[PDB]
Amino acid sequence: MEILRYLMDPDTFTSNFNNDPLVLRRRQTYLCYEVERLDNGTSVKMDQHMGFLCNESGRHAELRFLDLVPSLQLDPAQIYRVTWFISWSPCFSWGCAGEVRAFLQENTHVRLRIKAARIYDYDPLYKEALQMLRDAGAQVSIMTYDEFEYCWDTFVYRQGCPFQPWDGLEEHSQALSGRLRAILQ
Ligand SMILES: [Zn+2]
Repeated sequence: MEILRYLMDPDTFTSNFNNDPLVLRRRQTYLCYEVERLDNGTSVKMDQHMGFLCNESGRHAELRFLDLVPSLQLDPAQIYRVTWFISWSPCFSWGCAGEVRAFLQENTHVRLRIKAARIYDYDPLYKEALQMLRDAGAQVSIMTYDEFEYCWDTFVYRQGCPFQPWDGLEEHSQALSGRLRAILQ
């Protein structure tokens, strides 16, 4: 879904990206993506390569992004930074980490930056997933206030309304980042 055509409902964003542990949004993932062409030491933003995806009929959003990479028309002679703002860290047991790993092996012109709102520890191999992504070249981190507000401002039908932080955004982000950094050693 291209933000040029459709922006995300605000409550869809809040419901899915809130990082409070006691709220349980296990059913869905929202993956906001953007692309930049790394040109000789500079980032060239590609405004049309921006959108968001959710799981659809059992197909995880991470696989659906890989599905559309061909339509992005990336030049394999160039270099690109793909950034994911994703509500859940990619999974291992349903294939996302392996598929993303394979994509990065055979698409070396792409560098993946994954910023996750929450760790998907419902997957018993969530740690194996994070390590496989790191070992594949992806830089994985936890979203902070800065990332949440950027996604609000970029991907949401907010109508000039500024980002309204949920309670404890900062505390949960710190704890999640400490967990992630420990996992990735
Ligand atoms: Zn998955």
